[PDB]
Amino acid sequence: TVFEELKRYVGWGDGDERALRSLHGAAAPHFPRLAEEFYDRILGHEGARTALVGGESQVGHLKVTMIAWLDELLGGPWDEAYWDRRYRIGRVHVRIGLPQHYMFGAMNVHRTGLARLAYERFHGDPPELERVRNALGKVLDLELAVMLHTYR
Amino acid sequence: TVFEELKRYVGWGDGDERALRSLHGAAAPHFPRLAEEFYDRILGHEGARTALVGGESQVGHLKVTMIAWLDELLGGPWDEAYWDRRYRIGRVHVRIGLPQHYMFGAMNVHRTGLARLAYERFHGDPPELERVRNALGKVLDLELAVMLHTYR
Ligand code: HEM
Ligand code: HEM
Ligand SMILES: [C-]#N
Ligand SMILES: [C-]#N
Ligand SMILES: [Cl-]
Repeated sequence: TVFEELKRYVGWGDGDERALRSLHGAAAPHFPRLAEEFYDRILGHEGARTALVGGESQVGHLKVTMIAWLDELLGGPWDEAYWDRRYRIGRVHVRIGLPQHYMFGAMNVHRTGLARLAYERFHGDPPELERVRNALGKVLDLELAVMLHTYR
Repeated sequence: TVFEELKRYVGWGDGDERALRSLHGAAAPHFPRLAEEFYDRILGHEGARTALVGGESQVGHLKVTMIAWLDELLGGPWDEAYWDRRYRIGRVHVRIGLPQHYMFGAMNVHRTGLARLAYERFHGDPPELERVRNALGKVLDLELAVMLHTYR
């Protein structure tokens, strides 16, 4: 499978899983803010905003599901069940006809916010910041890999 | 096209371009190590390694073109001609039959190395680190977006 092959490629291990779970504790209180920044970016962008046409209640419901998505991202586990669920999430966006390039822009918003949260928490312990930064890069690149698999 | 719509989405500006140029000077002496790490990952991966059966000269030539790719990544400019060349690079990999998910694994190797060099150079100035780290995330995400466009 794509996730198994890529876990091997990127050197995914228990270290990455521990480091993400450490990040989860630091980041979870800020999930509402990360979701807010994510939708602010979609709604502020002329092309992306046209994908959201259910109004104020729609963004409210999407924030709830994105808080859950972030919780799973950093909490795991990152097993076949997890990745199977991520394929289904990719397919959702294929089916609504969302142009695939928006997935990269959107993931970059989370990448930027999560990287900042990692730095804020871990900068005083550089080797742990390195481990958390590295794990975060891997999980987000694997998420993209799996969600762009659904577009083919 | 995808670079222009996406550059607005991620907030690509002259600040990102200055940050990347500033990293270029610090990172460039380490490009050969980054390239070593990149090819060692391919050669150590059961699926990906089969793409490199052209011998020591193929790997040697690829290292040269990767050092150049990296120099362009951080030095720029990031103009129409740059992105047109990135499109052609993407198509090379489509033409040779490389599975698209390997592009994510391979980009992660560079992401991890480049993020480490950014920290090494800029950790004494946390606001500049933030700018450099943000710009690095954006350019790599844009690179993946363009590469994956060629696979469509
Ligand atoms: C990193 C990028 C993204 C992630 C992680 C993400 C995550 C999700 C999740 C978890 C769902 C719910 C799927 C379910 O029902 O189980 C969903 C649905 C949706 N997402 Fe996203 N999403 C992303 C990008 C985007 C973008 C860029 C847009 C629009 C600009 C978008 C618009 C939507 C819409 C409209 C739905 C609801 C679809 C429907 O059922 O009508 N998403 N997303
Ligand atoms: C971030 C990911 C990657 C980047 C930035 C990259 C970059 C490049 C560049 C700049 C070239 C030269 C293009 C040209 O001569 O016109 C190229 C060619 C090539 N790449 Fe990659 N590459 C990536 C991923 C991969 C992976 C994962 C593999 C194999 C596992 C691979 C195997 C090759 C091969 C075999 C060629 C030569 C094709 C030929 O014979 O003409 N590349 N790549
Ligand atoms: C999409 N939330
Ligand atoms: C391609 N190295
Ligand atoms: Cl950092």
